[PDB]
Amino acid sequence: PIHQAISPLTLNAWVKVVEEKAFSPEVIPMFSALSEGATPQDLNTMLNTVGGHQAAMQMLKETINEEAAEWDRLHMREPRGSDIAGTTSTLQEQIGWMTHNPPIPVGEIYKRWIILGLNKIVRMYSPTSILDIRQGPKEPFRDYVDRFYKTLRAEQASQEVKNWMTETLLVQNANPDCKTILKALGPGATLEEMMTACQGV
Amino acid sequence: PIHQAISPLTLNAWVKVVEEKAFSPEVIPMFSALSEGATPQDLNTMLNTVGGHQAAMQMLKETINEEAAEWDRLHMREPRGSDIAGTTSTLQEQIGWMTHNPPIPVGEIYKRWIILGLNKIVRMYSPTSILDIRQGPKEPFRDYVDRFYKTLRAEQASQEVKNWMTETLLVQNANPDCKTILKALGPGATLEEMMTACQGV
Amino acid sequence: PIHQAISPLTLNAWVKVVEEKAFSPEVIPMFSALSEGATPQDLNTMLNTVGGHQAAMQMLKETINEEAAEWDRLHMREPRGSDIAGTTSTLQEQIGWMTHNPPIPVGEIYKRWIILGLNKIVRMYSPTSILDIRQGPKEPFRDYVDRFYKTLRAEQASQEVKNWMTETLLVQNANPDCKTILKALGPGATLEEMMTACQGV
Amino acid sequence: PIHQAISPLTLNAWVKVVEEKAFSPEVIPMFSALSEGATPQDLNTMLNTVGGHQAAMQMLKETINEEAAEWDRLHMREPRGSDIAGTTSTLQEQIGWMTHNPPIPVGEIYKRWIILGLNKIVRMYSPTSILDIRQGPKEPFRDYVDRFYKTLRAEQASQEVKNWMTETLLVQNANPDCKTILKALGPGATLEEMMTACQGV
Amino acid sequence: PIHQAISPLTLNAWVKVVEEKAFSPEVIPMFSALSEGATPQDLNTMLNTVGGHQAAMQMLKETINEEAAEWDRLHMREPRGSDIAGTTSTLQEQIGWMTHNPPIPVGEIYKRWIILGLNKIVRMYSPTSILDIRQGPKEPFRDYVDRFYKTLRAEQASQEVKNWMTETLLVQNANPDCKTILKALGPGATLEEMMTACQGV
Amino acid sequence: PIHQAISPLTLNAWVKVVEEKAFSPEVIPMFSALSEGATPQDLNTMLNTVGGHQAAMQMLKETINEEAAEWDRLHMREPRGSDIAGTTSTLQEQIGWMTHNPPIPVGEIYKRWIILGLNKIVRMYSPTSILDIRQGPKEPFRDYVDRFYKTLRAEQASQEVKNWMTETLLVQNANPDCKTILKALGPGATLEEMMTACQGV
Repeated sequence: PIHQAISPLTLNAWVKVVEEKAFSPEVIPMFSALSEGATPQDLNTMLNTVGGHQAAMQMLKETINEEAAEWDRLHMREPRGSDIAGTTSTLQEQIGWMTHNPPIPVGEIYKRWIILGLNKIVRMYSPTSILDIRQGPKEPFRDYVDRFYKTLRAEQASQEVKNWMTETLLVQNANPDCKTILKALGPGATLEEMMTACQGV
Repeated sequence: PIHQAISPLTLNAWVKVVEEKAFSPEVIPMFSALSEGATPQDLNTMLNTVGGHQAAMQMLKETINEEAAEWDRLHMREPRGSDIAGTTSTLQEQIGWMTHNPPIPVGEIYKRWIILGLNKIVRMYSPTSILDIRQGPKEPFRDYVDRFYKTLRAEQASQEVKNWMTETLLVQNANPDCKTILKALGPGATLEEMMTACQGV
Repeated sequence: PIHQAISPLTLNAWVKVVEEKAFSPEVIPMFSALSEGATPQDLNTMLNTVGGHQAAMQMLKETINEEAAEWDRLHMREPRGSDIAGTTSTLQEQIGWMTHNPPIPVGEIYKRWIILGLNKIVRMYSPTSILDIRQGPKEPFRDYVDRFYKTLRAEQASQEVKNWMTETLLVQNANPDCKTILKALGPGATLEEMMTACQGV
Repeated sequence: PIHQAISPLTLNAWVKVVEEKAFSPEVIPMFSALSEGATPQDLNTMLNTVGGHQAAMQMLKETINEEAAEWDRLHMREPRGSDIAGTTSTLQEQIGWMTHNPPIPVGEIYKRWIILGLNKIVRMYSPTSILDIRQGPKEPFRDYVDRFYKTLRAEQASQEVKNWMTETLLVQNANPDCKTILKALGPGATLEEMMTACQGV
Repeated sequence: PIHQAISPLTLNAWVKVVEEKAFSPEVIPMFSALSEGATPQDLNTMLNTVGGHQAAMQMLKETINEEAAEWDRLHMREPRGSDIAGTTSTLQEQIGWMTHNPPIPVGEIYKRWIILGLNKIVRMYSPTSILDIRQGPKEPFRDYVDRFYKTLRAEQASQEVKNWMTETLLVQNANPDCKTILKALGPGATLEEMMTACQGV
Repeated sequence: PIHQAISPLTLNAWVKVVEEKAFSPEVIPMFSALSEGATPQDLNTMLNTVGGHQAAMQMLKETINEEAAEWDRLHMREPRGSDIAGTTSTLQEQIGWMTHNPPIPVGEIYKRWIILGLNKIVRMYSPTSILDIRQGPKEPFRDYVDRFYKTLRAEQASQEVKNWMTETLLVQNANPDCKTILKALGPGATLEEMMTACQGV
């Protein structure tokens, strides 16, 4: 990235993460950490290298096409949608644009589109919905909380709904004894206080 | 590549990929990502190192000979076919040509020929044809789509035929229940909509 | 860190340590050794990458919110709490602040907050309390001391209480024979003297 | 090589290749790719490090002696055979010669001699001769071609004989059905055409 | 060390050595080879990272306290004991002292103290004393010598006592036949002569 | 070496080779390839790190003492034996001597002494003598030659004796059939000719 060719120690890491972690919600920060300040011709190389999950990678290409069309409708030379995707642009043109004054972050825009696509694909790949997660009969409370939040991390929503869900839904799905202990704890109890009060059981 | 010798951490990676991934359609982007801005005398070293699959590597040499003959018929000194292949050229001559003003991308041309050869060899190595891929009796729809597109990726064709194949052939090979659900969904349904509507079954 | 992107050889190491060592008390120095002189936008990348233990990572985010609120109440432009956390700041603004004269160590402050959060989370994750650790019937004294101190390392307290605990509590929980040998050794005996006197048994 | 000492990441790779791949015909390009622009005092270090196969490495030393004697008979100071082999020369003398104007490629000459020796040793290590390779009763044609060419790669001969062997001998050793299909295909059929016509069986 | 942060490829190596080799007498040279010209704030990071063996690492801290107290009693600004240990000093102060003219080797002093502590801890961790090592009934003489010297390496003593022990004690503990052969060899026999004379048995 | 500290990627390689390869005759070139242009204070670090084989490493120290005494008897300031060994010299003095004009290769001398010691130790560690190596009843001739030369490599002797041994002793120990075939081949037969004539059996 920003010129020098992308090192094989990065492509192998990206391929290995996608192969092993599947599309768990932690793939998105890994993608944004591996490719920093990269031209679109590097994200394309980073995306085509993924061996399996071609059906879920075409869906990411559909999303790229939609965003490119929206930018093209909205709008050196003018950067159009097919130029942001890096499929109708030369390496010299992109590097000159990224080093121009003022610079146009074509790579940054493509990275943002990929992040949107990855958010949507991971959202679909979530196994089950939050309302289906229920506390087990004999299960440590730390395990239950660390499963509930892992499920909630995949879904994305506005802070008002999520804040309501974390505060109230969590205490609703507990077993009778844990529900009584949470109720006895009372309102305004932070997560640490809830877990440390109910850690004995 | 562009002068410095190619690092062993790249030859080992290229050999290991070809040995393990065989000629799955993801080998082509890996080849184009490992060797960037490389002289033809580096692609030759990257090709001879492949241990097995010598029959499919001679076919890549036949394709190189055909393309070299076509360029020689079409046409410092003049770059002929035997000079593009790097077998009748000196390292000093190639480096001088690649640093000359204007530069002649002899390495780029050889890389393009190898990409054409790799496309043809992978096309032959595809196990079965698209029309043979049929949905199973009890099989998740995501699995079926991610097998159908993996098979379709190997074949290369014009966008008009492929667009027709992806839109219509996919809905033709489904089982009666999935075919009914797809038909009830109606025209203009994108891939994400099809999969999310039929994900319940 | 301090500009250049964080190498993947560091993110993989941090993820692997947290995955394997869990939250044993040695994670805190590992975290402070991996990220030196790093902008807050690097600690965020280092924290989001952790796959599991999301419940214990949200608690670290609650602690970050509390510390950010306290700083905001206490107080280029003024660095507020949401700016220290790196969620409402640009990379250019942070780098300029960290290279400004005089420099404001926003990254250092965030690192200190994370260290406080990590201390609290590890303190909670300690399996059992010191008073529950008792010497076994037939157990080497070195093993007993190296289990007692490992348990005591997780708990953090003022030096006066800890000095009292190490000097007196250690000799209180021994078996009758080891208690007699420690008493025969007498006051002012350092740890090495205690272990080398009682190493025979 | 060209001054800096040879990195251990190269000696380990060379030792591991020779240990694992034995003397398969792909060792020669690996040797020519690992040591580029290297002084003779580096090839000697790269040759002595090989643990096993000392009998086949002495034969490479016999070949070096023969070539050195021929050069000595044929012919700063004059580079003689014992000087090309690097056993009677100082590092300063070799580096000065390799940086002199005009430079004498003593390292290149030694590398060429080693390549000749390696060609001869691999030729001897070939398991069986081409005429012994016969198509099996029930064997895929791709497997047969990829075994026939692997055997033919070890033997080295003039292009006229090899071209005759590849065109005619290949179609002679086939089974009756494959021989009939090849004959029905007719003259001028390239390797790809032969394999794709007979791939069905 | 001497400014740049310590690479993770060194902390992992140090942790892995201490975890695997335990406190065998070869840990001391490994510690002195990993950290060269390092500030005290790097040795502290290298010491806290050790996961297990906390009891034997507190003893190393007791030794550090003793040496720091002795230096403080013995004695920019004056470097006191709590300043040598790096717990009451800033990174800027230490770097300035280590780059000052004349430079004060605070890091070197801390390294020497750690070496003294490591010598003492390894001395305690030695399994058995030299006088307990006896030659077996049917045991190769090379094995016996290579066990005797490994035990003697852990103990540290003045050269006069050790020279007496190596010359005389070694020949005292042999079996009757080996004792007769050693006696027949006579005085002034070096170790190589003893082993090569008695290697037949 | 020549100033910068020795990388841990070299110490680990040296320790791993000595641990695995034991003292096979290929350890000597590995030692001379790992440490090039190194000060004596680096060879000492490279020697002390070896975990096992302390008996055979003390013998290398005895040899160092003998060579140091001989140099001291034979003879900035004068480099004496205890100064060549690096045990009574400062790093500044050695670096200044190695960068002085004219430079004194104290490191080179120590390296040569270690090579002499390693030759002697490997010579002792050879399992059996050449005269004990006999051809088996049913054994491939290549295997026999590659065992005979491996044994002969450990022993070091003048070229006149070794040339006599390779030419005549090799043909003396063969079985009757191979002895007849070698005799029928006649005088002046090189190793390759002998092996290729007798390779059929």
